Amino acid sequence: STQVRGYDFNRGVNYRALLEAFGTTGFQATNFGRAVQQVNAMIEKKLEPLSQDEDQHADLTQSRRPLTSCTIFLGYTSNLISSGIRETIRYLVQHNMVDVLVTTAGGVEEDLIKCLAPTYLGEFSLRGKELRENGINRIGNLLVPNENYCKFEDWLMPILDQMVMEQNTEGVKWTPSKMIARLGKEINNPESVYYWAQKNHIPVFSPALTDGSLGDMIFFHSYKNPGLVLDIVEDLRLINTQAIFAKCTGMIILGGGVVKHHIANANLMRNGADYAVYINTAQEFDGSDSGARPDEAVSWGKIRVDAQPVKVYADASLVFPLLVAETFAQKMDAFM
Amino acid sequence: STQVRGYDFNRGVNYRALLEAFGTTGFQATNFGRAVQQVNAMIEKKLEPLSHADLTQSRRPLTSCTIFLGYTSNLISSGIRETIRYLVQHNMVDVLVTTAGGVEEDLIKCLAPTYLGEFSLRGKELRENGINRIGNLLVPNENYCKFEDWLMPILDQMVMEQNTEGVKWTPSKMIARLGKEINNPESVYYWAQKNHIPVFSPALTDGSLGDMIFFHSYKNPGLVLDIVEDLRLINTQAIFAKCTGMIILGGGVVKHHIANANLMRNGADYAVYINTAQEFDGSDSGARPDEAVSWGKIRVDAQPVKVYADASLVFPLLVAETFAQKMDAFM
Amino acid sequence: STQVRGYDFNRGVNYRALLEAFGTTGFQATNFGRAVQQVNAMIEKKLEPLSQDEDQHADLTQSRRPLTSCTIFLGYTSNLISSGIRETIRYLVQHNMVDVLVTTAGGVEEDLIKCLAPTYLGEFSLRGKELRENGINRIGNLLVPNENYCKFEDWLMPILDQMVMEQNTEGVKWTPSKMIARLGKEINNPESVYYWAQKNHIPVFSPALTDGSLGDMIFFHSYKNPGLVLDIVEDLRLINTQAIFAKCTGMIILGGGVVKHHIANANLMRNGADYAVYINTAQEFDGSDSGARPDEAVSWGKIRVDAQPVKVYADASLVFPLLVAETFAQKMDAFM
Amino acid sequence: STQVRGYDFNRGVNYRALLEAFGTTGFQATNFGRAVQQVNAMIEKKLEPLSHADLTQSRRPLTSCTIFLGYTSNLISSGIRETIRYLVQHNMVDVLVTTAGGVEEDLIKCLAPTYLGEFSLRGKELRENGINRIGNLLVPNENYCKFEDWLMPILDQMVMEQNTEGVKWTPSKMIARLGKEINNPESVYYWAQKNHIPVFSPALTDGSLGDMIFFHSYKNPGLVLDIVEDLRLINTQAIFAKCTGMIILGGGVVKHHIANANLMRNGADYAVYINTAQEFDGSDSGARPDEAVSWGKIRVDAQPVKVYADASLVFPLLVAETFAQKMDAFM
Repeated sequence: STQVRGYDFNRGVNYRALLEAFGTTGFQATNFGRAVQQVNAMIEKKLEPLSQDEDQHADLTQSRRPLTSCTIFLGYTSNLISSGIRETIRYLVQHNMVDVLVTTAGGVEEDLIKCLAPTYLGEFSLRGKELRENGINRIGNLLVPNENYCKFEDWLMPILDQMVMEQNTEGVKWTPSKMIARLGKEINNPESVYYWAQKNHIPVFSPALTDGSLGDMIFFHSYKNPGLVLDIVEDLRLINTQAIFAKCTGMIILGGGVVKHHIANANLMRNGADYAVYINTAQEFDGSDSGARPDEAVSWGKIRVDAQPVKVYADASLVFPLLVAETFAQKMDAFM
Repeated sequence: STQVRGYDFNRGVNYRALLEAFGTTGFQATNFGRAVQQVNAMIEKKLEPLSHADLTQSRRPLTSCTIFLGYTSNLISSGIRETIRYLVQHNMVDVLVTTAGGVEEDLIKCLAPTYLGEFSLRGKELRENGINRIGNLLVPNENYCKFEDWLMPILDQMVMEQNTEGVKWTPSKMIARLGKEINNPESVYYWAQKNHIPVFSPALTDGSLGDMIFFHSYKNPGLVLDIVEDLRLINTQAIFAKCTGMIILGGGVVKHHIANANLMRNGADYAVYINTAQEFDGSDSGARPDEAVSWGKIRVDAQPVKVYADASLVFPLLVAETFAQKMDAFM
Repeated sequence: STQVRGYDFNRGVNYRALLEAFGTTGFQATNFGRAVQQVNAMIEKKLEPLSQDEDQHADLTQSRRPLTSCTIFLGYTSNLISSGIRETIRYLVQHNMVDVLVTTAGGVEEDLIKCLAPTYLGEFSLRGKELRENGINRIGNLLVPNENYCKFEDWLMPILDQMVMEQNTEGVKWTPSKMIARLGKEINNPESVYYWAQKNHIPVFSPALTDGSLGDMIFFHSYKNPGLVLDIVEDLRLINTQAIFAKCTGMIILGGGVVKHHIANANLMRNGADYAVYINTAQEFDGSDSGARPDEAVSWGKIRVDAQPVKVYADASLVFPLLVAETFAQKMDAFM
Repeated sequence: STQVRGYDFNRGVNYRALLEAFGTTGFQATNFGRAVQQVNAMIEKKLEPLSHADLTQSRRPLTSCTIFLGYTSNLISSGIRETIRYLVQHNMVDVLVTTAGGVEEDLIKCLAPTYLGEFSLRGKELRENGINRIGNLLVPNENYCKFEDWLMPILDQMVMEQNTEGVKWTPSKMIARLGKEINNPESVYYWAQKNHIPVFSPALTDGSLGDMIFFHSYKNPGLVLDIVEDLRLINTQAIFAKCTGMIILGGGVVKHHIANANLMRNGADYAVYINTAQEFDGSDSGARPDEAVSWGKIRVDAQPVKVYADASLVFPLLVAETFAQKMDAFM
């Protein structure tokens, strides 16, 4: 039995003690503390060695990524890549702290575009008419100029030319994950999430990669240079194989939609994730998968019955940097 | 202005008058009334006489308003499946967009039913009894066994047709085929293929159909689903429309993909959203329609509406006051 | 076991069948159907006769209201009285369909003001600066002119003069419920909820009655005519007594805050309500009473363990007229 | 302007820098940064030297900014009780507004603790074991038995003082007395009465304290709690302030009552809201600060901020970056 007690600022501003006191504060502060515990459990498992038997089984994929004792799936929605959480995610990928990424089309393209031009702070209440007249697009309380996509087009079209040529003359069979790896290699910029992902052999899955500006540009490109194919079936085999041959898995899911469902569905193939943390603001009452509690996924076998999953009901822009500070960042030396 | 006033039950109960009174009741009741007006504007425009197939690569004839209907998977698990099936059966909408679950659960419902449960049922006990929870709904594991048995011979034919008849499969082409195969008038996708209403679902692998494709590929390798051609197909539906309307139930890719197609024509002329998402986390799912105006996904002169509500409650009422009143004009 | 099935519009627009089909539609449509059942259970109980023994016990209050077999508490927030749901509530009170009202200060004063001047439709996005400059106040997507409160002041001050005189010369001991009854008698208008409540001996509780325009006016009035006292302790005895000596109770609670907690707390005094329907958009995750599920109240004894309470997660402006259409309005003849 | 950029953990972990980076991270992180700026503006104004007691009927000296702090009952059940107690202990705010639960649970915590539980615990089992649920917190029935035993002799004295010493009780006067009686430095209300910080709670009867007053009145009749004099007291705090700031955690009466007092001076100069309510149902709880601007509850030249978040997460971080940095100036 654990008593409720908040941090006592008469002790001064001891930030580490303040964060640890969330666990006994109640409501979503307590869920934050539980999330720290769950993520630290994933990390402690990941750093355990593989036994001979575990190594044999985990080695049964054609993946270049070194084996570890816990394969961590990180999912996030496009808005988080527009936000400063892009830097948080890039750090984790840079230092091989996660093993598989899942995101939406916007979550791919906006990382690359940020290497060409920035996103700016705005306000939620800015009116669309006046923004449109000024060539400014709104993302929550963030703003991106139209010219950002012009720059993206100039950068991307010559790459699409090469990809079509490689498909038609060198037998390349493109999928979303293969395309994302190539784009990360091309951007060649250490501020990019996808640069680090391809450098570190972290695959990125995005089965609806066409739903955004990258798709727009493939669309226009296809009328002058037709025939590019992105197969989603091979990518399904690839993500599912990462779950099936994992020793243990953890899911860290920021937001809802496909990123949440696709990571969870991959883990159904192994009979469930061993660890899981959700951070989102969706609610269960409309029946949506996005708003379902982790315990819904337990009924399906997407999360193991003996797991202790956690959902933090909060905007991940507030919580995720704090979570990383208390978990992965404390074990940085082990990942270097 | 317009004064607030609710329905007066001293009149007795006339349901049409009760629904009409929502417009002057305030808060989301007023937004419901606004949504009725917008959908009726879409319908009236669609019924205006017109004075294409090679640029769209579609056999569907153009009308004066191309209506895109998008909905999330949970709504197909719900009774709203019947509402959507009605609209598609009578050719009242032109393009469907849904998630993988929104395809497969319509087909599975032709094989076995979904049941009522409760949100609070615990996962451990359900899993031990072979029952999967979908909100306050329940589906037995056996539903997916029946789906597997039904689907595997169709996948065999699809691979054979790809490799020897030159078929280039995409999600929309697969969904048309599955609707033809299920051959059941309770099915949304049966009616969609019969009426040449395309269905787009770029992440069609993210669900049980994906599971089945995956398992099948180790018995019969080689199936390819291309998403690029499907982007061309949906985008050209918007580009060559005379007018467009968007009716979007929920968030995620169904919302973004319909709106992105309409960005290609510099915006939809009419738009109604029904969902429970909120803007404050910056998500596209939760964004107000006026965010889409800044992008050009909705025209500046449009009068879009969002109803903040569970569509299981609101969408049947909306259909009752719009499409179902115009049933004669659609025959 | 009940199968999911929605209304089939191939049958035509049969509105009663459409509403009944909510029960098998799922998510909050199913909760709506469950709410119809719960409210119809309250009504069927209310119309049962009292046995000799039940009558003896129910008669143990000094209340003028006739005894029934189910005392129904109706709570609602101020915004709903600004909305058209004011008419829904007035109808129930007019026809003696509920027994006790609980609301906030705004929920009292805005009913009275609507008898003097209307509320208008606006938009949520209208900016406060320009509204303030034009003397217009915003309530969600509704609008009220400043002059509404000027009219209220002119109407109310002479009544406050009389109330102070009656306190000081006739020994009247005012409470919120006694004041609300007097204001309803004074407004003398069949469009008013509180007119009908006092005519029908339905008490209205509002322990924070001072938190609004009526309080503002009492405040100003007290400097020229000091000494008005509103005692909340006597009103606590009065509401609690209505629960303690009820044969059965039902709670219909629209929204959160004090109206929700005060009705539930009264029912703790009898060891719990027999029937309960909540309609609100609040969520549980921040720990608030407003967003708590009915099953939280079961732990306290505010709702009986054998009850089948229901929450509908929706804006009551959409749901409550539909609920009334399917329940109370179907038994109108019995209440006349 | 300002570019978006998050904290770079390649720097290591400096928590001050991490919190500062929220301002440029976007969405509610940006609103948190804005809230820090607004609260620091309140504090800096409060610390400006000044160049009252009869018109306010208060002994509390005026400062250059009168800060109203409002919070709901659940936050006193939570660990935020310690956060609030710290601010009141050091005289950092001037007026408190809370619900009945927000008074009684502070006092009860001096007699017995609240425990961690889970939101999903079922009411039947908890009730059978004499445990009451508050979100994911738990309190045994015995806590209220201890409260009763502690409170009944105090109520006896209060009635005696009303009837023979002319005391005219109101909620704020009762809350001051209960804080003096609990005589425990862990208590918010102990520190509030010691520092002459009034506490307003117009529906003080809506809770366990009400229960106890009710039961007590059948053993010792006659206690009166007047809410009208307390309206005069809170309103005059706003009317005669030099500047005001509002820090409001949650909704309901605590939010509306603080804002109504500030309407009396044609608006607060600074305002920060932290709550999870949404606007779409028209509720005051969910209204954006800009609704209060239309009424005159917030000045038009103010720069109010709402953080859409559970205050159990955000309020300790906010205090860490504002009041707790200025601790030396408050001594």
